[PDB]
Amino acid sequence: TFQDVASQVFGQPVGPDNDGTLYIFGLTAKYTEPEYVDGRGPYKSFLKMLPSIRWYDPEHYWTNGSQTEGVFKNEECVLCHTVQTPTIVNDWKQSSHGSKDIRRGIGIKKDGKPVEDLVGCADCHGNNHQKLEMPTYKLCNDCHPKETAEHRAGGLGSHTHAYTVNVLEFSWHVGKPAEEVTGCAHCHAIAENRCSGCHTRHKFDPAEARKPTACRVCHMGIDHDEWAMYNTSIHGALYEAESARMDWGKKLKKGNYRVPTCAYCHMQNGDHNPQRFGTIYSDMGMFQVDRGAPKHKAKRDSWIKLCQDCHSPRFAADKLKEMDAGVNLSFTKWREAAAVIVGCYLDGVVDPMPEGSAPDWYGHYTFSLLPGGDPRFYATSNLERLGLEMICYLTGNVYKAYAHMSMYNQTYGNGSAFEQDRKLVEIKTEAAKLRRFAAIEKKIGLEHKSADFWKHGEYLDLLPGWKRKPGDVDVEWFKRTDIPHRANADAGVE
Amino acid sequence: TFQDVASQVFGQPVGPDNDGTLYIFGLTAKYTEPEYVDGRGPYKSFLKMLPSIRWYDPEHYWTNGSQTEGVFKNEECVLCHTVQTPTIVNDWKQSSHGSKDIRRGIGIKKDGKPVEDLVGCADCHGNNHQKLEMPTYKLCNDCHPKETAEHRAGGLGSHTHAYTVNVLEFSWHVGKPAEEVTGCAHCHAIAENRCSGCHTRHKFDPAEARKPTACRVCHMGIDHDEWAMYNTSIHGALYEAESARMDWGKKLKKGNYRVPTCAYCHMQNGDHNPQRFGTIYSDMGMFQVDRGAPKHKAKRDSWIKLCQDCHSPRFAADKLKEMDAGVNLSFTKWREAAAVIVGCYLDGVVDPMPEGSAPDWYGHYTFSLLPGGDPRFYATSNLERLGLEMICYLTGNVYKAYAHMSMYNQTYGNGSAFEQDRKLVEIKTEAAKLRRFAAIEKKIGLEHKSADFWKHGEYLDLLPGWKRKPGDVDVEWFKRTDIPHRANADAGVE
Amino acid sequence: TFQDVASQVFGQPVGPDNDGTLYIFGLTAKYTEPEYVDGRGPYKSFLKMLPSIRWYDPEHYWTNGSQTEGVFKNEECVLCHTVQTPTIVNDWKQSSHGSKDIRRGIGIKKDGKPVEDLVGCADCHGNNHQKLEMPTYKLCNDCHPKETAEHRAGGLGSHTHAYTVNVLEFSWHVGKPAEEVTGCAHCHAIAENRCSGCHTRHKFDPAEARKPTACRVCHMGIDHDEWAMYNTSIHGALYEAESARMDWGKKLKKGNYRVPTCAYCHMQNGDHNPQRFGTIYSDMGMFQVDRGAPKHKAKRDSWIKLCQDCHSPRFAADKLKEMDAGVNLSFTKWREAAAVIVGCYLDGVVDPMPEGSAPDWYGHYTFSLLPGGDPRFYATSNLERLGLEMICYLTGNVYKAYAHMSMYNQTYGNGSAFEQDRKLVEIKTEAAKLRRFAAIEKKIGLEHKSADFWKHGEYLDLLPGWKRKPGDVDVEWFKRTDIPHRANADAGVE
Ligand code: HEC
Ligand code: HEC
Ligand code: HEC
Ligand code: HEC
Ligand code: HEC
Ligand code: HEC
Ligand code: HEC
Ligand code: HEC
Ligand code: HEC
Ligand code: HEC
Ligand code: HEC
Ligand code: HEC
Ligand code: HEC
Repeated sequence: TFQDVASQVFGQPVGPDNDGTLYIFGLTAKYTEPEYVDGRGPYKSFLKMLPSIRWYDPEHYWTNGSQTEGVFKNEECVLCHTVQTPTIVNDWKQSSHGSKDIRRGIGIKKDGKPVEDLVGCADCHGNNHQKLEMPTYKLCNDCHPKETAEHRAGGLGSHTHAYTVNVLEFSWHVGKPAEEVTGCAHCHAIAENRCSGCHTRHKFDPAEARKPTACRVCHMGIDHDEWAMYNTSIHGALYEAESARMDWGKKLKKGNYRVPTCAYCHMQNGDHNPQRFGTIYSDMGMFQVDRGAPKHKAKRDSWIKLCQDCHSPRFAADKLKEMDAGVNLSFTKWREAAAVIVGCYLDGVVDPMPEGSAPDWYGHYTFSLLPGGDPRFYATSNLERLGLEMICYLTGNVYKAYAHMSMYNQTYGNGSAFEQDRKLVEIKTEAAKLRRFAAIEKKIGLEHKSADFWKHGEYLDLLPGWKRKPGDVDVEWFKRTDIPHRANADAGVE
Repeated sequence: TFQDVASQVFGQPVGPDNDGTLYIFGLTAKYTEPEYVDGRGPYKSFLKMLPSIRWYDPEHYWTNGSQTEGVFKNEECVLCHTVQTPTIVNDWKQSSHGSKDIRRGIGIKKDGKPVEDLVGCADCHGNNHQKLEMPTYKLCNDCHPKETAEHRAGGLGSHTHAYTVNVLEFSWHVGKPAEEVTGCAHCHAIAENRCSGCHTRHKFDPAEARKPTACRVCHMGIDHDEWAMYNTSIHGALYEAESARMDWGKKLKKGNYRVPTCAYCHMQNGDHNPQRFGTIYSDMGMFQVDRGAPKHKAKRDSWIKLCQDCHSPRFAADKLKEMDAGVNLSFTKWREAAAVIVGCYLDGVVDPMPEGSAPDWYGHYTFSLLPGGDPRFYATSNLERLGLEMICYLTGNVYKAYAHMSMYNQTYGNGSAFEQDRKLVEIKTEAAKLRRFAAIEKKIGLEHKSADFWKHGEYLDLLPGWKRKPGDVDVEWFKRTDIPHRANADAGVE
Repeated sequence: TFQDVASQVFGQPVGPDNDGTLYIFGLTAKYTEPEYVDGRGPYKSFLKMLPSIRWYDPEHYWTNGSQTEGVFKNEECVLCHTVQTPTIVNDWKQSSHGSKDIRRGIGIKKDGKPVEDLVGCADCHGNNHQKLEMPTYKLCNDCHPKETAEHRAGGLGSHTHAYTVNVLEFSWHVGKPAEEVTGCAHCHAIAENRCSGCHTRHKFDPAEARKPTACRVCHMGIDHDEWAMYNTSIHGALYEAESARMDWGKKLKKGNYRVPTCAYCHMQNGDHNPQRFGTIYSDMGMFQVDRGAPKHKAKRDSWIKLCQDCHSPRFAADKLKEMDAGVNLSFTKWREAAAVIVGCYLDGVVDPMPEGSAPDWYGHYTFSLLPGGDPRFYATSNLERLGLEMICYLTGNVYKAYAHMSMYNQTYGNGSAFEQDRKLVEIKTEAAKLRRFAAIEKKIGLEHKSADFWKHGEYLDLLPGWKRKPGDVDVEWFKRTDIPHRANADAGVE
């Protein structure tokens, strides 16, 4: 093994990664599995989670783990936790739940009756310290049914199904070791199962939720993303300029704000179903659609009217037309790139071919840009990786750059037209190299066999694609009509 | 076509991109041209703009597009727009134009007479709602001649000619479909034609203009740029630390600020010609010049004295000498890279050679690093792309990192020495691959022909290089002496 | 030369880079050495510094350079500098040193006696303007012995030895021209030799030092780093949300803060030896260690208790276990990558082989991933560069992403699992190309010789590896036991 050789060269014994030894460049450590619990969803036969899933899907995983015993009153919760977890108490004392002086007389009710007392630690977590509860939106619904019903009103691609569908059914999550993608589970699960993603516990302050910081921890990246798209627009620059002195205590409403934030435009008038204002779900802009077409007029008009809070509607209309035009141009480059990549596959010059790689997460040796394949950036060919990057990392983000008025990210920036250009050159470069090698090998009669490292290795060998077998899919999950579903190749049903 | 094949594989009909259909990965959609208007400048015979250029070059493109009819008084503008575009009115009411209580008695005059009344919507836009005006600096000049004259005093590479010259004459803009580069036109045109780039409409607040946020929406990137260079210096960190509590109402003046901002150093004492403090124009640091040489002493001394607002002049002098030294070292790596790239061209081993690519925007098949060629990151070879990245994205930004005291971006960061190192390896890697292929093909007698995808494709076919013909340049534009010009290969004149 | 040819093509004379000429793309300029002074440390025989090192290692390099003569009283320092360097005086007047009204009666003493007077310019810099002093922590120790002793209590990898060891002994610094790495010397030297890195001169405000801005100018990057890791966690988002209105005047203490900052967690209770709270030094996470192993329990428990200021200890424990699991998974990908890269070397297919490159900074032609080699991103093969990037830029930062609770940077972001994936594909791609070339060349009988540009060039020729000779190491430095040392190949001792 690599570890055995490295052990003799660097003079450090081989051992398990988890024993506490400081391994020199990690060279002689052997991978050990962390403790797992079973994952939920249609791939439950092999999907794993780390036990810390208890906090994010508590209905299915939460158990008692406290060493403190007793049945306590609310005031006892506060007195002790003032010493034991002081900031939780400080947050709670600065919240409407724990302070009547900041209440606005909203008219909150539980079981038809007004909630006039403080809402304490015990009211949300329980009175028995050995049977403490870790809540979800189901608790909040007792007293905030409107916000909860909206939070639960989204379709696929919204907070509503972020975890239940888009973690448990998603290829990139199910195809990887659980501990590699813990952050995916939690980011998506906080969005779905909690009410603290925007207004954090334990202050639960709406003023905090109106700030772009309420969204950007999740809405960033693929490198750049809507955070960078917003922050590099003039709206984002004005947010930075005015944040410290503007009145964040004002409701999200026409005329209450000079500078628009994520919440202002997407949680219009406090609507807790922010997805619904979108024209149409486009798989993060990977699917091409002209939002200015006659069939989408009601949606376009609604956006124009939102912009009219602070602008001429003609100006707004022009800007959204620039989006449509910019998006349509961006897809010519993706189609150019796709032709080159698929062309290489049809000619059999891709190295490795699907047969030379580890099997995909379905357990098949299928080209990733075919229907039934798994588009990905890992455990695949360079050509396939670059293709996925073109469509996901770049083409989708061009739409986001136009949607958020980032002149820079539309053009020179990350996720831009010019990044698409450069990626197209990279793809053509790979393709050209592949074709020059194949042409030479053909002519001189060399029989090329793709290297073993495309197929086997310490990480590649951990992939679940190796252990897929017939009948390992819970197709009853996919038969459910109460949630939407991803169109996975092994779904087994409609 | 690609669309036809994809249509049969994915089961979605081919169609135009603009009909509103949600196209699966955009695979079966066909590119349609957006509505265009003719562009201005020396390439007016084929340059196009989207119609939204009306807002940014209104003198040449603005037309009535309102549905509201009438001739109104100022107070009528305000009453109705309070409902129709509330934030504009709120901004205006919080501006000196719309509120006497915040005026400073500057002594503003129009046609020799003092402006003592409110300056309302009608005073800037007109009284007739069917003949509304969209202004430029020409309006502001009526009452603010000093600021306007300075705004118009810059040379090439300043706000003064950002659009008129550096959009309308620039290869990367004229060589691309209009809708791909809308953001370029607007970013550059806002800088040139407007007075709202730093102090935004409709508050027009100088305190806002003093903040780095007044500059960073435009002065960012190539990936990193002067924003990142400033933000990652100790000055930038202190700006973030002190922004919320410092007094931004103070004039840009020696002793009024602890933390220097872009405006402080470049709009010294409120000068609206920020380019003039620069030692010399260097094409964004792509041209090498030692700013510490005896011939530039007056400029260096002026910078040292600016720094002396808050520092020892000896310290400042040392720091600017570090810039000079760091810059000069950076150019050894670019010259190393250029030798390798040009060497490959001279040996004819570049794939594709210029003849194998689409023609450049001049309509020629010329190597991009020759005089008369078009240095670019798109529609070119990987080797040429990497070269352009070395000089533009990296070498120029090394200067910016030193100029703005970013220890990190000088060394490990984006646009740094170490990024130059890595790019040099990438260039040598490409060169080495090209030479190994050519050596093999020579010896075995394979006649390599560069792939068709370097030349043709859905995006490449839209490029204006294909439709260039003799006599399509307005050389009278280039003959103008009232504006500077870019030294374009097809200029036809001096 | 390149310059001579370029001179004839572009029509600009060859000349020295430093004469002030504006060189077109820098093509015809010739590199000149800047003025140097000798560097300190074990490579003093050839290590150079720019003379500006005077400010950062003043004990060894500071000299008089003032034109102002006289012996002055404190009040005279202030009166004149109010005109000459106004912000220094403004800072000083707003500091406890210069204003009794903001003193807290800490009980500061010098030579056993209470310091009750103002501490003026002369008290820190001297009274004679021709013998002015540029201080280090040695000055501050006179009145602040506790903070200084802690600042000096760190081991290797802390502020305490940042410059003395990790600049003067480090391969990447000693192997490069001085002016390329000025920023390295200063960043590391400010951390070691000064007391102004966090609370800047001349205000020396602890409230400023508590902010993340006190750390991020140095603690950023390798592209992303702990700044990005912190800023993209929910803690970082809350810092941005609350910074403008929170009370930064509160001591770093349990219950004084809702949002934790770098200082809060690493300078626990004002401890000026922030390294000591770390479990173990791991060379920036390049060495693999399971911080959750039984042997590290005291450290893990201490972190859990720190988190318990604001959280359940069970939650904190789970989060740190996610770190351990995530880190261990990350090292499988590095070991996979290392096997591929070393495998290529063992098979002799790396282009260039070490013999085809310039010598490393030791003066040897050694493969960079061997013991005694120099792991690097510059002046090496693409395969070796990509390897260094995998372990340093990526694998180390995965640990940082988990340590700072950045769900995004653990997974999709910079320095993440998915970036590791992509880098692994890049490495395998390079390896596969190298093996396909070698297999062809073998079969057709082509004797490949690696290109000259891997070995010689304008930058490569400046490297100190060329001028290394026996007996050029000051091994007495490495024999010192009062400082730690790097395990350099040419150390000559234990
Ligand atoms: C009833 C028993 C409650 C439950 C369970 C939860 N909340 Fe609540 N909430 C409650 C009251 C009586 C109040 C004050 C209403 C008033 O008249 O002002 C609140 C208020 C909030 C708000 C607004 C906070 C503010 O504006 O400062 C938030 C955002 C909020 N509550 C959130 C919230 C969440 C996420 C809950 C589940 C975990 C939750 N509440 C439960 C009553 C009750
Ligand atoms: C971000 C996407 C949010 C999520 C997820 C949740 N809330 Fe929210 N909340 C959000 C903002 C931006 C605001 C202010 C909106 C406004 O109109 O300005 C709020 C407000 C609240 C309130 C106060 C309502 C009141 O009448 O003033 C409550 C009670 C509240 N939110 C409840 C709540 C619950 C129960 C949620 C999950 C189950 C929840 N919110 C999620 C931001 C977002
Ligand atoms: C108003 C000025 C906006 C602000 C400020 C923010 N966004 Fe936005 N977003 C805006 C529009 C007009 C669009 C296009 C919608 C269309 O149907 O035309 C978008 C789109 C997005 C999306 C995707 C929505 C989808 O495709 O349906 C997301 C996820 C998104 N926006 C998020 C986002 C965040 C987090 C913001 C702050 C950082 C933000 N937006 C600001 C308009 C506005
Ligand atoms: C929070 C820090 C995120 C992490 C970690 C990952 N995802 Fe994500 N995801 C996030 C956002 C805000 C978006 C919405 C973008 C929008 O414009 O819609 C997404 C979207 C997805 C999707 C949809 C993909 C598609 O079909 O278009 C999927 C299925 C998804 N995310 C899953 C997922 C998983 C499991 C990840 C790691 C394996 C991953 N995401 C990381 C936020 C975040
Ligand atoms: C005369 C008819 C005006 C025209 C046309 C424009 N402005 Fe003006 N401006 C005008 C007055 C009377 C004032 C107040 C002067 C006073 O005594 O304080 C101003 C002020 C400004 C300022 C400063 C704002 C402030 O400090 O709060 C700005 C930055 C400004 N004006 C900008 C500006 C621009 C960009 C214009 C063109 C679009 C413009 N003004 C036109 C009078 C008149
Ligand atoms: C950024 C590059 C700017 C552009 C473009 C314009 N202005 Fe400006 N303006 C700028 C700043 C940083 C400040 C404050 C400078 C200071 O001394 O502190 C200002 C100020 C104004 C003022 C007020 C002048 C007064 O006497 O107090 C006015 C009237 C104004 N600016 C006018 C103006 C006009 C007409 C411009 C374009 C035609 C314009 N500014 C552009 C920042 C920048
Ligand atoms: C003073 C401390 C500065 C601050 C703060 C900002 N910049 Fe700067 N800039 C500074 C100098 C000393 C230099 C070099 C000028 C030379 O002649 O020596 C620069 C250079 C630039 C440039 C290029 C100018 C040119 O080449 O002539 C630009 C475009 C620039 N600076 C922009 C910029 C911005 C937008 C800033 C804030 C984000 C900023 N600078 C801060 C000094 C100072
Ligand atoms: C605003 C978001 C920008 C976008 C979009 C683009 N450009 Fe730009 N440009 C911008 C800045 C602030 C700078 C000045 C940098 C400095 O140090 O001088 C520039 C510079 C240019 C130049 C000069 C190039 C040279 O010869 O050195 C050109 C000709 C130019 N910019 C044109 C241009 C076009 C048309 C773009 C898209 C096709 C592009 N820029 C994008 C700001 C921004
Ligand atoms: C001790 C408490 C000091 C007092 C009181 C003053 N200065 Fe200072 N200064 C001090 C140190 C530790 C340093 C070295 C840099 C660092 O950050 O550690 C300095 C440096 C200077 C400089 C040179 C650097 C610069 O920014 O230009 C000068 C010109 C200087 N200080 C001036 C000076 C004046 C005039 C003072 C009285 C108002 C003064 N200093 C007080 C620490 C101390
Ligand atoms: C004695 C002669 C001093 C020397 C030399 C330095 N400092 Fe000092 N410092 C001194 C006093 C009398 C005070 C005020 C104590 C009080 O009772 O409040 C201070 C205070 C500071 C602090 C705290 C500042 C504050 O809270 O606002 C800082 C951070 C500080 N001093 C830093 C510092 C540094 C870095 C020095 C070396 C360059 C230094 N001091 C020297 C007395 C003396
Ligand atoms: C960042 C890593 C720092 C360095 C390097 C130095 N100091 Fe510091 N200092 C730091 C912070 C975050 C704080 C506040 C800590 C708190 O408990 O909240 C301080 C505080 C000071 C004080 C005030 C102590 C008092 O009793 O209130 C002084 C006098 C001070 N620091 C001195 C000092 C000196 C002499 C240092 C270098 C020699 C130094 N500090 C370095 C941040 C950091
Ligand atoms: C508490 C919530 C933290 C905040 C806020 C910051 N960091 Fe941190 N850091 C934290 C821990 C629990 C760890 C792992 C330590 C271990 O032994 O378990 C880290 C680690 C780092 C490191 C490396 C330390 C080492 O390996 O021993 C550095 C250099 C670091 N942290 C820096 C850093 C900075 C600059 C921060 C703000 C931007 C920051 N940390 C915030 C916990 C906490
Ligand atoms: C400030 C802007 C930096 C620059 C410039 C460079 N380094 Fe650095 N370095 C910095 C930080 C905050 C860290 C600590 C990270 C942690 O988690 O420990 C480091 C670390 C190093 C090390 C340790 C490498 C190892 O053996 O693991 C070395 C030897 C080092 N830095 C040296 C160094 C040199 C000389 C650089 C340029 C040649 C370089 N660093 C740049 C901060 C910064």
